[PDB]
Amino acid sequence: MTEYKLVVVGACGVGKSALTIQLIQNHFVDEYDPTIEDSYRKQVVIDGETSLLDILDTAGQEEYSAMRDQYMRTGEGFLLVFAINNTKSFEDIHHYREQIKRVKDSEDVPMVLVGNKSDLPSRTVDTKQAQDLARSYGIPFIETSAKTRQGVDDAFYTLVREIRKHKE
Ligand SMILES: *CCC(=O)N1CC2(CC(n3nc(-c4ccc5c(cnn5C)c4)c(-c4c(Cl)c(C)cc5[nH]ncc45)c3C)C2)C1
Ligand SMILES: Nc1nc2c(ncn2[C@@H]2O[C@H](COP(=O)(O)OP(=O)(O)O)[C@@H](O)[C@H]2O)c(=O)[nH]1
Ligand SMILES: [Mg+2]
Ligand SMILES: [Mg+2]
Repeated sequence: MTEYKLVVVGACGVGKSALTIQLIQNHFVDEYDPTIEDSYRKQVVIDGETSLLDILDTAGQEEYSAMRDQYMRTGEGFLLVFAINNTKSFEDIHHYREQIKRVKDSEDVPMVLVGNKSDLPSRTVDTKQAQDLARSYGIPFIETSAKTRQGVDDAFYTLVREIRKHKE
């Protein structure tokens, strides 16, 4: 059984922990401690093929670390998470993709743009804007809500589809 290292990235408060805990434990966490960075395991079946996922939920300081370059380099696929009600989190997506590409020698890294908090009626990032950003990067765009669980499996499963294609 093939095992992949997934890394969830994005600005503080976008719902990285809430998305991950929904996928793993099937419940929505409000106010999860933003200093906790931890890895989770999950066996999934996608398109009739089993994969073991090792998901790293990034947290801690928004600072550079050679140690953090080392574990990001081991990542096979990345979720680029922003919140549809926070324009700054969306503008940050460019920096996250640039950062991942740097640590991985400019490889065409499997990534999926995730537009979280889709359950909120306080949108500031247009769907067209996020689709056009994913289009120029050549990656899928998935709209999620960690609160309602809408698109949670879609986001991680689509990243696994991208990793499978890249690995071919
Ligand atoms: C509220 C807590 C939380 O959820 N956080 C998510 C983060 C921001 C994440 N993050 N920041 C960087 C980063 C920050 C500054 C910086 C670099 C490089 N140079 N500078 C000044 C990177 C990273 C980061 C990434 Cl994405 C990668 C691929 C490699 C790397 N090496 N060192 C840092 C990083 C991340 C994940 C953490 C706070
Ligand atoms: N309404 C709504 N709230 C979310 C969603 N995802 C996360 N949140 C909330 O946003 C805040 C930050 O979430 P968290 O998972 O800690 O973000 P992280 O800092 O990126 O790990 C918390 O109050 C969460 O309950 C979502 O899809 N919808
Ligand atoms: Mg967190
Ligand atoms: Mg420090």
